[PDB]
Amino acid sequence: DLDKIMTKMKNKSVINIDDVDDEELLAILYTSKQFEKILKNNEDSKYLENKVFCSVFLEPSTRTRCSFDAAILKLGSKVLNITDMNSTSFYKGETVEDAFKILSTYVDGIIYRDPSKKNVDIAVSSSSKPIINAGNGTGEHPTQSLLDFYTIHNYFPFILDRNINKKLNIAFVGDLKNGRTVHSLSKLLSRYNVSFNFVSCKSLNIPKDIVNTITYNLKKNNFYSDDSIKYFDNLEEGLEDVHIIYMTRINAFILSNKTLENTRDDTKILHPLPRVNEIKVEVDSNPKSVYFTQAENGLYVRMALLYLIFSSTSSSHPQ
Amino acid sequence: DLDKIMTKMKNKSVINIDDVDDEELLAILYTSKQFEKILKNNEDSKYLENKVFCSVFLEPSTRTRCSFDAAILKLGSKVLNITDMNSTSFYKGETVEDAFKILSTYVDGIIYRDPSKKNVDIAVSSSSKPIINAGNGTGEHPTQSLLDFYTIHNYFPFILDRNINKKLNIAFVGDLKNGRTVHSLSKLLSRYNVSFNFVSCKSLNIPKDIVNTITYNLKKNNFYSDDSIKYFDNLEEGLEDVHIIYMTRIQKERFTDVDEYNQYKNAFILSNKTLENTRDDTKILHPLPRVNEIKVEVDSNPKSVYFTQAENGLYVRMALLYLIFSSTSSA
Amino acid sequence: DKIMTKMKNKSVINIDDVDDEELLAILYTSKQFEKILKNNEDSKYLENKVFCSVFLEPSTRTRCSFDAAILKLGSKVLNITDMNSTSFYKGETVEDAFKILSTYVDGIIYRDPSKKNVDIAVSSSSKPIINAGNGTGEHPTQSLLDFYTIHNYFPFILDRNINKKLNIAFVGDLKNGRTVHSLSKLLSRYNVSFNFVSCKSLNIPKDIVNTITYNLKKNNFYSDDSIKYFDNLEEGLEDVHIIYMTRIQKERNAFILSNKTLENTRDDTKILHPLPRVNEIKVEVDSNPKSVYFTQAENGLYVRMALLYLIFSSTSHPQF
Ligand SMILES: CC(C)(C)OC(=O)Nc1sc(-c2ccccc2)cc1C(=O)NCCO
Repeated sequence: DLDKIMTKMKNKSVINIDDVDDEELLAILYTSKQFEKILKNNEDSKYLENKVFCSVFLEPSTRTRCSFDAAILKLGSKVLNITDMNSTSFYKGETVEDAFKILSTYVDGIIYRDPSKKNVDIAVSSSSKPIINAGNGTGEHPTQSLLDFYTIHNYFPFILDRNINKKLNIAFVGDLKNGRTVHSLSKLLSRYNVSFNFVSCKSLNIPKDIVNTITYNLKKNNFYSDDSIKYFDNLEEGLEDVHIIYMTRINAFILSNKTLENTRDDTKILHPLPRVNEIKVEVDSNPKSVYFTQAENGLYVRMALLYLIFSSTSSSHPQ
Repeated sequence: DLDKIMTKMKNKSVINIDDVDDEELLAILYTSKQFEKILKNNEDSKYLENKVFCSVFLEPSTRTRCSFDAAILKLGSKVLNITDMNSTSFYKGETVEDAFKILSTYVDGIIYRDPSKKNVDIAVSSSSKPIINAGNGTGEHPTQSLLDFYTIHNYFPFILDRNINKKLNIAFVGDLKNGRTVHSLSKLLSRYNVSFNFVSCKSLNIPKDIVNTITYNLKKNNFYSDDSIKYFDNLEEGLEDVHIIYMTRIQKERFTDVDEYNQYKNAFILSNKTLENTRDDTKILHPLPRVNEIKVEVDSNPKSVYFTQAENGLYVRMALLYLIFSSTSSA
Repeated sequence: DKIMTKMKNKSVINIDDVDDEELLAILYTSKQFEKILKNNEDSKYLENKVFCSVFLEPSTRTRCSFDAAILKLGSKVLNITDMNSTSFYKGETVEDAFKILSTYVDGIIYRDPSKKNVDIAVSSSSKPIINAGNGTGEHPTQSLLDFYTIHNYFPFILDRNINKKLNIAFVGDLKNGRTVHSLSKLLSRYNVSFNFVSCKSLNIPKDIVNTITYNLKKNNFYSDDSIKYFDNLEEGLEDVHIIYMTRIQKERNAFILSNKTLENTRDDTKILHPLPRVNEIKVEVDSNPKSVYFTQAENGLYVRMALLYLIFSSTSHPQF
């Protein structure tokens, strides 16, 4: 019931993927799809005009910031930017609480990226306007989790069915210790009938805190077993019967056409990007690779999220 | 008569607060109030669409620039920004006169902030388009003066009456030497029936050039007396029978070194304790940011309005853009 | 409308990417925008588009020019700015960066001192790119607005009439002035004669004289009065319809234009300069009705709007 769920999402801050429930995730995935088709058919997309937002990027994060700016502009709204700056030069004197209390009186909402853990939680306390977390230094990056999930759902829409018979399996590969992109998606995936293969070098294993959240969430839905989670130190074994391969950022695990010879027919490769050697150019040509569609889907998910939070009357729903 | 006054203000450059006369101040205050209500009642605010402005900020001044950006965008216009730059890296050796002659052919108006005194005066000579000064070195910051005045007028609308019997008293507290925010507002307030209490440390007293402008302006309106201006070095006396307390910034970079800053940054800290012996109706202003001047405890105190003040900048900057750039007689 | 259909989704990198018919559409459209704007008419002929402006060197005048064009057409733009090749491309391939960026937006305005980077950007981008300047000297929009200016005062450059020939003096640093090279290339397609005025070790490169010579021959306009070389203004500024003065960049004077040095030029001569100036042209000359370097800079808005409109329209033509 889009309209029940829209009323509930109106003026919601999105900081953590756990701020988004079952019903909300469904509206986001249904709305993101409507924006994918509207844009792909070159139709009018101005479903959120008359908003003025502030984008605050206190670390270099060009790809994410351009993603949000494009979302806002394609919806027909305007944005004022703070950019190419850091915590100390932005907040010259000033308490984060004063800066957000004032900033939030000029605009309808704020997109905030800040390496500081604390600063985003203060910004939410202090802001009279909704804030969307664009990434901080606890690894909260909800929009990346949501667009990772949207990608996977398009190839395997039975993840949403919670079907004891239809289980999805995924390999996370590379640096699982620091890959906060893995942690955030794991958290979201484990809400569903999903199995995990953690492929790493020893001193970059998945943290225990994360194994525990997966284990807790799989048990809540009666999908936990001894084949819920498995750990490999090599691709050959690790890439076995997996519907998704998700490669992390920063040798041990370079994806090549050779190393994809014994994967499922239907397997799809994700990567939050940028890459460096993790995935060889040769793989871009391989029909299993979808990391570029994934990045593209960021636009449709960020538009859907802005639409669902900031729409006023909302009557003329996306079609 | 907003129609007569709007025709007169169309294409006006606003550089100093003395560019703004009686009638114009009234239009600005009346228009700013209309934008306060429009925004507070979630109505359409796109009263100035199809304009394209350049915002040129050649010093870090993020809060003022965001204020102007929001004003322009909420009016339904567009803006190209120059930002995170300084005079020499922008001009790369080109005359300010050539740069503004060219820039002003691409856009409808320019918002200009530059620490250089001279640069803004030249920009106005050379520009074929109206300029709003968003702050320069000489202390001219007309939009801060206008939003300071708008705030005060909302709580004490009899400043506008020039009634011999209804007089407003204001304490400016802190750094009155370098607080160019005090000098600009003093200049505007003294046009009216106002009395001043300058509260400072000795080596941060108000300059005499400013006392003389106040004195001259109060005489012109037959409001001068020897209780027009009083000087205190302490809050107890200084905050006595005053309708407004205006607290200034303490800016470390106006001080020979760190040691001079600290010996003055905590001379006058406003607390709930130090507001015991003020009028019931007194209101606290601060152009912000604060650092210690005002204890968080005071934010909860109904006398504090420094956050409303900051908020009012959006309404005053929208009003001023609308009055200068709109092509038509409407509201 | 024939020419617009053909230009739709074109990348413009080099002035040689623009042909006879395309140059005519650009000149006709740029004039439509000049009149619309000068008469304060609605100019929103390209709404609902979203561009990315990527400027990986400080180039304020050109960047603001394109941003103003995009906004006056009624479209939106997200800016990357005050960044320099290595800090953008944190360590990422130019090909990945453009493959992704081009999925968010309708078109990209790209300035980058790297030669290579712009060519990679065009290979990788699923969207049209307009080159706003690179470090081979390609700057098509500057050539287009230089040509538009000249055409306004001497519209017989377009006629290719053996009897109506235009003569132009390029003055200053002809070696490095890649603004001269780009315009020379475009002018020589027409019935034009060239006077290169310089100090010896800043003469025009031979590669450029050869392109002029080739293009004049192709149209049967070449002769031994096609190109002439002076080391002084007196001779060099002889019977020339256009004087184009160059920048002198001290990272790499002899010819100051004054009212004195313009006394024995044609009555109809017009002075261009891509700007900024320093001493090349005395402020006294601004008052002289021959000077048009400020109209030239102004015409950048009309030409950049025309070019955006001709490429990005997907759809009542621009009228007065
Ligand atoms: C209100 C008044 C003080 C009169 O004007 C401004 O808004 N101008 C200024 S300058 C400034 C500042 C802060 C610390 C160190 C140096 C300069 C604060 C702001 C500002 O706008 N924000 C700067 C945020 O980085």
